Amino acid sequence: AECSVDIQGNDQMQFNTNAITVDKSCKQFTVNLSHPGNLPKNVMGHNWVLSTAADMQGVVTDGMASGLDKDYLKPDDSRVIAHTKLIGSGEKDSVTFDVSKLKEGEQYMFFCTFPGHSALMKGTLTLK
Ligand SMILES: [Cu+2]
Ligand SMILES: [Cu+2]
Repeated sequence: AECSVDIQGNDQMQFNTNAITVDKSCKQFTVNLSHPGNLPKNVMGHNWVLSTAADMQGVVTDGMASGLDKDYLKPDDSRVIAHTKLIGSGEKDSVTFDVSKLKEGEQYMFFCTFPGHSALMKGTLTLK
């Protein structure tokens, strides 16, 4: 029972991971994000943000409007279950969250909120 995952975000707006499965036995779950690209976060910044598939659009829409200084997230957005900070080339970050915030059945989606990235930088997350 692996309660963690390592993910990368490159210069071609791609996550090296497309689907995450969170085992029910896990009390917590950790995501380790890295950036193997060459570009800084102001132009190729990446974060790993988690929400229900149904809230993704709103989170992305509102986050992109909040600007860089706010890490492309609406301050105190209740639709955000968990998230890493926005990173650039050479940087990294990790996030751990309570698995009790997830439920069976329901589809979750991880994505980057940097302007336009969510088109390709997204994946699925499920509690199974
Ligand atoms: Cu990004
Ligand atoms: Cu439980």
